[PDB]
Amino acid sequence: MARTTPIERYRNIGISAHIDAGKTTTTERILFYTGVSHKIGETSAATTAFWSGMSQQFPQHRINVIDTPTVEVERSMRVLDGAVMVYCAVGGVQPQSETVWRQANKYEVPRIAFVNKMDRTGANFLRVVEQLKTRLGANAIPLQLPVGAEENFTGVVDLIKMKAINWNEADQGMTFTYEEVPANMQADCEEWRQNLVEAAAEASEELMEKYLGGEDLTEEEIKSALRQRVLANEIILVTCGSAFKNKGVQAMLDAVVEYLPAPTDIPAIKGINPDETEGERHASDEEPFSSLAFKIATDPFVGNLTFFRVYSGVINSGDTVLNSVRQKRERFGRIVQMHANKREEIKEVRAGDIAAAIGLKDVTTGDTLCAIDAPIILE
Ligand SMILES: [Cl-]
Repeated sequence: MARTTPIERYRNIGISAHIDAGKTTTTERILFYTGVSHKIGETSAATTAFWSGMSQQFPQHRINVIDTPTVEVERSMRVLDGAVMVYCAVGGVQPQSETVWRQANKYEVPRIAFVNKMDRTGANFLRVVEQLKTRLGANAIPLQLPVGAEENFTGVVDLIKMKAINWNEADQGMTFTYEEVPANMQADCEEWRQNLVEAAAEASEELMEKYLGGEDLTEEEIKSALRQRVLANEIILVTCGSAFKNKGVQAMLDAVVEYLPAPTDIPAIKGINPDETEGERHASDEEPFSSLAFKIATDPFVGNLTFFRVYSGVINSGDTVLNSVRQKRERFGRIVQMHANKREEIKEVRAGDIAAAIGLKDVTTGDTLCAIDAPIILE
């Protein structure tokens, strides 16, 4: 059997937010747009979905949306590869934001932010951006400026393209048109675009010399540079909008593709070998199989669903593997992946992907399931 989506096109993401930021609505919109990704045009532990861009401008990407509400929150940081930090445009950075931010830094998790609720009374995008800097110590770089705020919120400006995004209300924002930046925003957009170009220029000596030399960096140069810096945990890119009003999540999904890491963009997972020496497993189908079980869900029709993240190699239905923590063998039977509106039966799971096994005999959350001939304990 063959791999259908290249590993570099996977995005394992978790959504982190305070209770009042609109996490449930943001997640529901992500699942809505990524469930109809081929029609887009110019409670599961993990849900499989697809995205090819608001304008079908990217090859198809596989997005795994991982539910991420001490050890549990830290395990989730190892299951996802990148995070989307959701903040309220009114409330901004809360005390609980400071705590989750620290777990994210501990596991060096690249992230972008989505400032939601731009249509609510008291919305102030740049105030939230400034709070990310002053309260969390983040080098927060806006990718956009909102068009209006509160009852006047109508869209967002993509600072790189210098175009306003006008989403179609009738089709729930499945389609949109790019418009000229409004005259009353031109000055602010120029200032904030220069801010993001400066951030891009810091990525390499070649780009810095071009920037200081008076030449304009291209959109491709800017995006590659910003991606490098996000992956290196140097900056957090900021998007905004309203999930409920169908204006913003779509552009944030483009940002997930453009700036968040693939399984191959983060360091190889570390573990302990049988002889007590440290080992590692690279994000490759050719490496020996290794995975971490991260959630056990009950189901009244088939029994326990053991959710696992594969870090290396491949596992097929029928394979017998080792639970290295328990020193017991397990044989995989039925494997499934949850989509937004249905469950899909699959026969194999490869490096960088997530799925759930049915009928495993004795697997605890935190257990490593790996190759018998190449044992390792990841957690
Ligand atoms: Cl309001």
